[PDB]
Amino acid sequence: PGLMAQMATTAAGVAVGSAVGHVMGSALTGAFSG
Amino acid sequence: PGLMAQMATTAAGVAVGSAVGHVMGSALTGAFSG
Amino acid sequence: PGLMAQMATTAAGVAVGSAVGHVMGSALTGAFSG
Amino acid sequence: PGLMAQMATTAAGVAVGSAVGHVMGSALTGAFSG
Amino acid sequence: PGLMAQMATTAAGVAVGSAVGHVMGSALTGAFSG
Amino acid sequence: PGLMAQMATTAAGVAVGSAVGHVMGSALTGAFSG
Repeated sequence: PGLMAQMATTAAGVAVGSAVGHVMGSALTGAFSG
Repeated sequence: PGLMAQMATTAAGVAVGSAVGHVMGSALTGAFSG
Repeated sequence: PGLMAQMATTAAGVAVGSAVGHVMGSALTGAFSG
Repeated sequence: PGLMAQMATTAAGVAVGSAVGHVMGSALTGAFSG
Repeated sequence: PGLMAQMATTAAGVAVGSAVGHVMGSALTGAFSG
Repeated sequence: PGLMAQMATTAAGVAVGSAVGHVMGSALTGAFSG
């Protein structure tokens, strides 16, 4: 395989190119648990 | 295979190119659990 | 295969190019569970 | 005023949660010209 | 004013949570010209 | 004013949480010209 990817992404309180007065973010990730 | 991808994406409180007074975000991810 | 993708996407409280007074978002994802 | 926003947004070739073979996009913006 | 925002946003060839074979994007912005 | 923002944002060939085979992007910005 040219590219194999198993990705677990978590995003909270993300501002991209924005005019935001206040940002709050809480993120939790549990991945690849045996 | 040229590209194999197993992706689990979680987004909360995301502002993109926006004028937001206040942003709140809470995100949780559980992936690839055995 | 040129591109194989198994994607689980969750979005909550997303503002794109918007004028929003207040944004609330809660997202949870469970994927690829054995 | 609580929130005053003058926004000029341009989007071309945008794929959101989609399975697209090929995407082409050309965008131009002229804003707030004196 | 609590929040004053003059925003000029340009997006081309944007893929969000998508399985895309190929993405092409060309974006140009002219803003706040005197 | 609590927050004054004059923003000129340009995005091309942006992939967010996506499985993309190939991404091409060309972006140009001209802002705040006298």
